[PDB]
Amino acid sequence: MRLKKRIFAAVSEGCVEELRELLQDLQDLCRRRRGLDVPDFLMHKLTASDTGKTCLMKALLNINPNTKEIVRILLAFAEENDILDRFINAEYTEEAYEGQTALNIAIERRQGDITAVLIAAGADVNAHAKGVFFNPKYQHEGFYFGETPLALAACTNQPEIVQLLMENEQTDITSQDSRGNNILHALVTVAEDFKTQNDFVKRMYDMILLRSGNWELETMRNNDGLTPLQLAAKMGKAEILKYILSREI
Repeated sequence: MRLKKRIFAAVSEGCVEELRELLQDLQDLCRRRRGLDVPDFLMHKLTASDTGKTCLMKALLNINPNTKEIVRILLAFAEENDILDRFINAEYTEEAYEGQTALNIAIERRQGDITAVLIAAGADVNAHAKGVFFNPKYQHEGFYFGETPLALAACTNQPEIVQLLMENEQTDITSQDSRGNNILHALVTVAEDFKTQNDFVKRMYDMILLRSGNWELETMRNNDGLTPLQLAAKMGKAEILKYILSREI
């Protein structure tokens, strides 16, 4: 057998027709003697045992004109077999990329439409990865963004995704990461004294506070005991610091 490898090949090239046929083959196989229950059996067939990469992650890492349809098929298949939540929330197991999920891959790759579907279909909007991105498209691998989907969308200037997540009451907007940083501390780390970005970060900062109403984001302290303003002062970032101060009046 090479069913698993065929399925990874199909989602990677975007062969929608072949994928449907292969997943019918996989369904048929469930009836046969196996050493696992159906959900563990399917998850193994759909997950590289090596790295923990699922075929959903493989699909999002290889964007092509058929990706949205292939994502629909994979989620339908998982849902038909009662493993939708387990499948969509699977995490990389390879140490370097530990904790990365389908949802992080879609956001970093700026796939807003797919991102909305992944969230509605049950992707954990509070999941934190502390490994680096696997094969990121736009950001450096070790890009620091405050370790949440909301903070990832904000720090990469994707305000429609930030708005979608803030409307979702499952999202923990005041979450603090392994540094004790909340989304505003994260924005402070991404700010710089430029002119080409000297817009998006402060606009995002303002939009998050205005739309969330979570004013306490400004007064909560990270592990070094620093509010976002004090973090900007510690980092010697004059411009975002003057922006934050301006909020006082």
